[PDB]
Amino acid sequence: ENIHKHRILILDFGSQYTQLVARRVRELGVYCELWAWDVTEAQIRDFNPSGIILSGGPESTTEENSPRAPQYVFEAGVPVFGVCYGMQTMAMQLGGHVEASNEREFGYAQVEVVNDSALVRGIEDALTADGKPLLDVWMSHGDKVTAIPSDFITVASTESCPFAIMANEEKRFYGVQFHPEVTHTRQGMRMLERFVRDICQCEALWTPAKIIDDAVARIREQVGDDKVILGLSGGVDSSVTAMLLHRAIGKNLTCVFVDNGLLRLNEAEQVLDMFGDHFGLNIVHVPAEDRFLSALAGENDPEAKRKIIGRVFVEVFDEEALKLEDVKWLAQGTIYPDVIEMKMGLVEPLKELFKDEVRKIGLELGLPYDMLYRHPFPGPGLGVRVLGEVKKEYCDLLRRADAIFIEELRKADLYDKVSQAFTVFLPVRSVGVMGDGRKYDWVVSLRAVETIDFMTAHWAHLPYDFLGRVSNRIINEVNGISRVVYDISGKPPATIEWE
Amino acid sequence: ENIHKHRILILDFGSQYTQLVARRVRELGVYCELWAWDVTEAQIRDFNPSGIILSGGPESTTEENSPRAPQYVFEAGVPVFGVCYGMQTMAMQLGGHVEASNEREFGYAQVEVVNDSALVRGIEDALTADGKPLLDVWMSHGDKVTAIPSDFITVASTESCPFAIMANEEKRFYGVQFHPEVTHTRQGMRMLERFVRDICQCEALWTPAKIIDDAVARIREQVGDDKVILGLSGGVDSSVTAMLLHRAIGKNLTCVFVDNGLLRLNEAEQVLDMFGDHFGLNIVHVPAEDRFLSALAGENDPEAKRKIIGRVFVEVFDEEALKLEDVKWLAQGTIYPDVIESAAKMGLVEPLKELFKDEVRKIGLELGLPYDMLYRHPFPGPGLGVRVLGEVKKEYCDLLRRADAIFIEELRKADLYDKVSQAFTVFLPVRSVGVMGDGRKYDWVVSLRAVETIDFMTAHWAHLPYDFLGRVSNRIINEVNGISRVVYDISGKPPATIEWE
Amino acid sequence: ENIHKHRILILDFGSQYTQLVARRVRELGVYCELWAWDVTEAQIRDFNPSGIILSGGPESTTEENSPRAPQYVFEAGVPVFGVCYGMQTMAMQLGGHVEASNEREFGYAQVEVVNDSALVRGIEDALTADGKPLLDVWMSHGDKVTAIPSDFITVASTESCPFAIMANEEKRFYGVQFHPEVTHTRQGMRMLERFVRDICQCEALWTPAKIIDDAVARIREQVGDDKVILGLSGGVDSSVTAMLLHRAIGKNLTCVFVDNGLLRLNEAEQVLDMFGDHFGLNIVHVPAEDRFLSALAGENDPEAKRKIIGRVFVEVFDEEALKLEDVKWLAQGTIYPDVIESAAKMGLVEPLKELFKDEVRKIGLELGLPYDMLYRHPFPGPGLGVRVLGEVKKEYCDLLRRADAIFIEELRKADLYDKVSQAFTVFLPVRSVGVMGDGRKYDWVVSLRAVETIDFMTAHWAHLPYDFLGRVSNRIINEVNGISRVVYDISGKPPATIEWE
Amino acid sequence: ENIHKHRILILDFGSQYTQLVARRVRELGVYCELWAWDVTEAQIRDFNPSGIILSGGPESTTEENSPRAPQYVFEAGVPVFGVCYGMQTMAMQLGGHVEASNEREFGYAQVEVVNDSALVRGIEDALTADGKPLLDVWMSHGDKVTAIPSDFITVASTESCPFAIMANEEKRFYGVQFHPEVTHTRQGMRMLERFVRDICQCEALWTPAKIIDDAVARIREQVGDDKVILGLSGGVDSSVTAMLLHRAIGKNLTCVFVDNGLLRLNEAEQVLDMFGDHFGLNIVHVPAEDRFLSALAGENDPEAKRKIIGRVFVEVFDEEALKLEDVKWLAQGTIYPDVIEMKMGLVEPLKELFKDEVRKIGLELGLPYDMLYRHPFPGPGLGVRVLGEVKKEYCDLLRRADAIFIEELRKADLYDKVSQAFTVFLPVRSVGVMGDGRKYDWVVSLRAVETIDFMTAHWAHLPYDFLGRVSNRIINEVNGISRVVYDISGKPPATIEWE
Ligand SMILES: Nc1ncnc2c1ncn2[C@@H]1O[C@H](COP(=O)(O)O)[C@@H](O)[C@H]1O
Ligand SMILES: Nc1ncnc2c1ncn2[C@@H]1O[C@H](COP(=O)(O)O)[C@@H](O)[C@H]1O
Ligand SMILES: [Mg+2]
Ligand SMILES: [Mg+2]
Repeated sequence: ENIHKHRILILDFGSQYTQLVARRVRELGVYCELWAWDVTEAQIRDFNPSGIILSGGPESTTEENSPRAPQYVFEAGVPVFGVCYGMQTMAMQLGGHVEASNEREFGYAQVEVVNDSALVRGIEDALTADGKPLLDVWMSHGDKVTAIPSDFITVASTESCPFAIMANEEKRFYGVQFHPEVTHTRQGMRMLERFVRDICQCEALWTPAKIIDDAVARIREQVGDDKVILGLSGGVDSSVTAMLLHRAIGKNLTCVFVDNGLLRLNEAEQVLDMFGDHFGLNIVHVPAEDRFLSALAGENDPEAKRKIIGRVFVEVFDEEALKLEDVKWLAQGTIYPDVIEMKMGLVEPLKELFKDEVRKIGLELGLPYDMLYRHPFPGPGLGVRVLGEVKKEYCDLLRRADAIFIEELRKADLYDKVSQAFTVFLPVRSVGVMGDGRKYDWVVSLRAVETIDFMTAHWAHLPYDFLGRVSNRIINEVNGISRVVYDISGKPPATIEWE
Repeated sequence: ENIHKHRILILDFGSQYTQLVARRVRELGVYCELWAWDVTEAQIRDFNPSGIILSGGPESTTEENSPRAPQYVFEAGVPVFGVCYGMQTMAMQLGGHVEASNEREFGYAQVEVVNDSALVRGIEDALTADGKPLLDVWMSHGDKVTAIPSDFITVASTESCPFAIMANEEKRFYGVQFHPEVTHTRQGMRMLERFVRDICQCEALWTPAKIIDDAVARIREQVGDDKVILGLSGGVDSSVTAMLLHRAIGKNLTCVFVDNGLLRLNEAEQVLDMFGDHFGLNIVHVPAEDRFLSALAGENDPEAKRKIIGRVFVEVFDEEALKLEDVKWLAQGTIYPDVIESAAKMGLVEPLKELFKDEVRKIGLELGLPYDMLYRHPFPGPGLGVRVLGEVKKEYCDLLRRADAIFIEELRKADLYDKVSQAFTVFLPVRSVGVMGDGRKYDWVVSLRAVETIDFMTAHWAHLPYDFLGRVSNRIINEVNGISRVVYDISGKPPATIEWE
Repeated sequence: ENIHKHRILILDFGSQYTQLVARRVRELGVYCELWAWDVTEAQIRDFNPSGIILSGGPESTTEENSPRAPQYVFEAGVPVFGVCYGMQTMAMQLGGHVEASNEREFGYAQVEVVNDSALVRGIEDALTADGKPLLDVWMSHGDKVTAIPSDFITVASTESCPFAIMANEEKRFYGVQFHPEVTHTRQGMRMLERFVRDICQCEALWTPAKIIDDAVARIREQVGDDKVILGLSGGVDSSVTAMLLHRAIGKNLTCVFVDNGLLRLNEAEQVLDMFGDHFGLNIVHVPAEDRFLSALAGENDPEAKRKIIGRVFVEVFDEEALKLEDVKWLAQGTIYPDVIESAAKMGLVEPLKELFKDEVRKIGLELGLPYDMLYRHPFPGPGLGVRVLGEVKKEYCDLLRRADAIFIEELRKADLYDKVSQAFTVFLPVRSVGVMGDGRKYDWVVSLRAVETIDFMTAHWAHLPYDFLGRVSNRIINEVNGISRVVYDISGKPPATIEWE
Repeated sequence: ENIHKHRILILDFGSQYTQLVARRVRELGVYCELWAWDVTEAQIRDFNPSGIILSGGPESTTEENSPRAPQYVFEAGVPVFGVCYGMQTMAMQLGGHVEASNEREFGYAQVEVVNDSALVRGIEDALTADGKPLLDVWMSHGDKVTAIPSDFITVASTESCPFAIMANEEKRFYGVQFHPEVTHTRQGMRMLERFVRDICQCEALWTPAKIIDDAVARIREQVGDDKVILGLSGGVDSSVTAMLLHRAIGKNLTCVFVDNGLLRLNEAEQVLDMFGDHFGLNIVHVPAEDRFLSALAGENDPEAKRKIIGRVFVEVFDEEALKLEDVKWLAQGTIYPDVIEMKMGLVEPLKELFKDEVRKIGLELGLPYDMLYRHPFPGPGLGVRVLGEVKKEYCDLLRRADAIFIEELRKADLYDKVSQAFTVFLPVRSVGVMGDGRKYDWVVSLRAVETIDFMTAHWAHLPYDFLGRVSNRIINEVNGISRVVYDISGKPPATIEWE
């Protein structure tokens, strides 16, 4: 009945969708872990998985140096699901044949189900002209599975792929050549569920409410009646951590909030108000705007500024951490993605969770929706949003302008449309407004992206009229700003942030 | 395990969203019934609700004979949740005072939580300047509630609405002046869940899987070993009914499928093949195209065409029912909304009578049906009989099937199919200079029709992308021999109707 | 000054732009005529041109007995300007060479000027670092000119075309492989002007004002004091003819306006009131709606309908004519293109026989006619008779006549009228359901047709804005009792036509 | 022949359209001058106008000290034509009644001709249902004319404006409440032609060819055989001035071209090659890049930079003037709008001309179309386009980056779609090309506006496709640039240029 009882082991062969697969299983209410393919029978059997999923991977199975699944995987006695590369490698290691091809395929297709299988019985999206089941899927196949292991049957086929789905109903081995984890596969979720809950027989115990109970229980057994310290950044991870700890150990939790004077408009106030006033947490608020600024004085180098900011934060925190008596633990908002890729113990209650799961438990814990589902803010904050040397004047101008930008983005039902959106301050002067009495004022640049790939972002084609409303506002109401420009650079060639 | 044990009762005061409240509760996994507000205590006691919800309504509690909830509602000893008007009448009937108002608020607002309540505890959408809780809601208040009953407390307020949420935690009576059932209320579902699951303590047993098992058990007990007949139209309700009846009684089910020559391209083949060959259902196939067409020969009045098609259908179905022996029951795909509306030799088996259409589709999926068939835009009863203007002729019917097929194929490829409530083609018996190739001096015309239905009285013509429109237009004229021109319906509802006949 | 004195002769080799060449010369204020390439030295000598232009053409000089310019063209002693094929025939006839090739070219290019010429001197769109003038031109060449006559020089060149402009300055022979008559050649009008005004030494005497004075003179000379009759149709040619004659002979002119009941909203009265009340012309108004509709009753075929309307008009007009005494002349609004095309009891007066349509419009304005009437998109001769598909009934005419007025009013009200080539409404003889407020169920349908002409063979259905369309259909259905629905034609040309029938 | 014999006097009451009115009169082939309304009778008399036009103006005849046409205007014996406020003050001053209104009308309307007038006889755009004459006009109704002088007749009316056109055929006074100079008024031009040519009896002698002859004759009369010096900039006005002077005095003209180092890519070469070789002009080339940069070094204030550049140019030019023997005249390309807005005499051949007229005569004199119709280039060049300190290094990077921008615009057929288009150099750095490129390069901004009024310019909504294409070119091609941004600031609140 422990929520980790039934679990899925997912072996990563390098696909870009592997974390997506793991996240989907979590969404279905089943715990799972994601490991690299190069493991041992020892590890695997130590884990004791209810079922194993082999992901996709860019490499070719026809290669001599190409990755394979540990033979124990197929000997463990639990269902296995191969996705693309996982399906190819499954064929290889079991008797099938595969040969390479220069041109690869990746896109929507409709496959026809020609045989009954536990995995897809009753799951059909469309019908052929003669009433045969078709599944709309998101294909992905490089190598050519020319033959499958003798034990298997052909479950589904399509023009560009005769073995679109293969299965061994007795051994419970299934392989597909499309991605069920991508929404393009219309009934993909339903296929993953079929395997995880029906075939592997896992109950849906991994739900936000149960995750919270388990976390609280664990924090209690680890920390007992000891005191814990935690740095509150105002961000998502540390905020949810603060709530979990507050729930588990109450008055033994002390939080430290360092105000470096590099945060957004009203950010410091809202953080202390919500946490200290509304929730009643004990917060040590350090007003260090001066300490950070004086340490940044005359520094134009971005590498340098970041280092300075990071160093001074540790000095301030360590100082405070030393003023507290009987503190035996440091709490941290570490999340699973981080794990995947004085002398105080370390408490990390979010360690097994994906960002999306953290938002869900955050809500259940009573945190505001808007704070949890907002765009990320860098660690150095406005320290890198201000090009060159950082002065208070600039930061004050910047947060006012960025506030207006964000206000209008949410108001224009556009905030959820962009992956990230910020304002950069340009240390240059141009002809200004007739009210400020300033001939020349400072300049700012808006930056909205659409991170298509983890390494490839697109510059947001924000509506012209929208941009014009924004531009007018920032120049009119934010005294000290003459004009506004918009970043029309993608990644590549440019980077998302300027520094 | 009785999936109907925990149940919610929803009294309708006339709100446009009442059925929507009922569907959210079914989505949450709890059985519920929707009734008119004018009921008796005896009826409520019979139902024995685990909780009660008083919907919104266009009326005013200040009016002399305005609707009111039966008083037993507040004496049943179960939780009560009043939405908008249901909140206003709860105030009035328990000691509060409402004030009449002509100007009414209906739109997005942020209310500030100022007191604790089991209803909204832990639910926050944003923060005020001092970090106090805010909820993003879809407000709706006509008259001005000026005083809540003495035993209640203000849970949340707003500028124009002093008492946005009121509660009597001891009695478990809550009233909100906004609609949690609409998506504009960011955490509305969570609030409905708080009420149905936590406060009313209802288990969530009303799921697609258990609903099927329940339906089957009921079918087996009511029909036993009798033979049952069903008219298979290929539509959603009859298709799901067929699958449920099949699972329950197997071989004792006989489906009668009548091909009236007014269905779409390959529709009759797909139905016959999927049902008979794929699923193994016992189907009596009646090829009746000629019989329907002859009957429609020379009829121009659409009012008459409708009457004819319906008339010939009953004849045919009856003729077939008479050829079968020992058939004691007639199965029908009647759904809950048909019953609610009707509330406003052979016995009858109605397996879907308690379900809303979205639930029917969910169970259809579980039963193995194709997604595209279940989520297909509605198709009129007399089919293409009302899609072909005036006299229906086989020639016109086959041309229309061809053009319609292209129009739908393209909509799907373009990810536009689900962007419209309905989309079809109408055949116009008018001449347009023929296409060089077809060899005719003149060919026919078809009109594309696509709308976004706002409500059952308002629908807007879809602003489909010009390139898409030119692509379809081109394909139809070039591919369907016999059609030389394509037009697009730019008439909305009102003043025009969705269908042309 | 005789405005016909200095004139240009244009030989037509079959280009779609030949009339455009002629129109541009007219715009430069010089009289010109367009003849077939197959003429004699004798005919050319009688005309005595100050210059000669050889137009483009789809044929090939390499083919046996292909078109050639009369050799007198190159011996006349006047400048000659050959355009595309005309330049190729120039090269072939004077000692150059052309290689056949089916790989044609029709598009934008920049030619580089490598030598001085009276034709391009001081005319350039840009310069090259090299120091050479550049001309942005609309190229067009199929066959490949491999050699120019030994006495010619290469004036300009481009990658794909080494001899883009050739010339013999002494003889004043010039040839280009681009069309300067199309606006795509930025400096084209400028080149044509250098040739016409500077090289051929032709002063600009052919202007609207002077054309009017010349026409009036010629009319008074021909008709003298006789009486003239003219049928007023409401169109451009007869209207300008009317005003011209009114100015020439005043009271001696009698106009006959036959009211066939097939005109637009308020048209017949505007004609009568403007020409009668405002300009004071003698107008015999002949009511003939009933005569036309009776003769149109039961007629469905478009070709038949066209024949009927034309027949009845001749009948009505001739009857009214015999009723008149002393009339010895019938005035007609024949324009130059009618004559050009034709090239393949009482006298006839035709004051517009030398003018192109755009010249007729310019003189109309000078004569005081309304701009909108003159620059109006084309209206068919049989009018509504063909816009009302099927049998022409008065009820239908009056319905179309109203729906169209609104469509047009809205186009103009939205400054969209000038953005389309043609725009009109078609009456569909099919009914539709819907009019809620009226309580009326089945009414007629109309189709809106708006296109953008790209070429004589190709036209695009206009991408008119959605809200403009919604506005129009809304007004139409609501303001025209009898119309329940409005559709919009989304058929391009090809595969479809502009007019329906 | 005297092409100045017949001329129209135009009195400006402050409308943005007044200059457009003068231009229309020149287009019709008649000479005219634009003056401010506040002149005396002696001045008007000295001008001896053939006709007088009274323009619009934002004011209202109702305010006490409101602009009034000088009384003589109505007593000169020549026709008078009032437009909008010009009509209003005409009504007022001659006896009609007008009355203030808070709101003002500006849009399309149709006015019905109710009476015959020399101004509108034979001019009609549409017909009423009764076949009565209508004119489609661009209505601009400010105050309300509630009455007209006793000797005037209503010529046209509209519901919302009873006195759309008023006339006194006897005295030849006409007033309209719409703008004939705008194309929205269908036959507006024919109305102006009717006034200027028929009613005023003015011949159309003000033509490009006749103006050229008149100019050459005046230059010769003013200069004789004296030598003339002219600064050749490569811009439209100096180029047309040089060609005029070349035609008038040949070899006696020496053009001095100063390369200040703040010019565009290959501009210097282009000017010399074109005017020197192609047109055969005597050019004195002055390479002064180092003299300008040294004087610009260190300086960062734009007001200071423009001043330095102007100073050093006079220094360089004067030095050369002194080196030349027998130079008695300095020729300048001053044009009419400028006027409306060892020592030697001035020769200003283009002083009476508007910019569009200068262009038509330029084409006549053989200059290329694209150079005559190119967007304006600031006298300070890249000096005010390289923000802050100007370094050759920055100007060099900018030319390449701007060359690509204009190259792309011309191709996409967008160049003639905007009034101005340039690139600005921002002295701020950003992260550069990944892997093999530079880590920290500079940033540049694109700027493209569509001028709506002299003090009003909208930022061009350039296509997203185009903007992306350009950003890419500049970044990867221009070595030293890493980010391209687009100025989204209209005017107001911002200016067109940055310095
Ligand atoms: N302003 C701050 N005050 C206190 N702790 C902070 C602050 N900023 C960052 N931290 C801590 O640094 C951790 C990492 O932040 P991030 O850089 O967003 O991953 C947060 O989870 C906090 O525990
Ligand atoms: N309704 C009519 N009444 C009088 N004359 C007409 C009428 N329709 C056509 N005509 C005459 O026939 C000529 C042919 O014009 P259309 O057929 O419109 O090109 C017109 O210019 C008139 O001279
Ligand atoms: Mg005609
Ligand atoms: Mg200048």
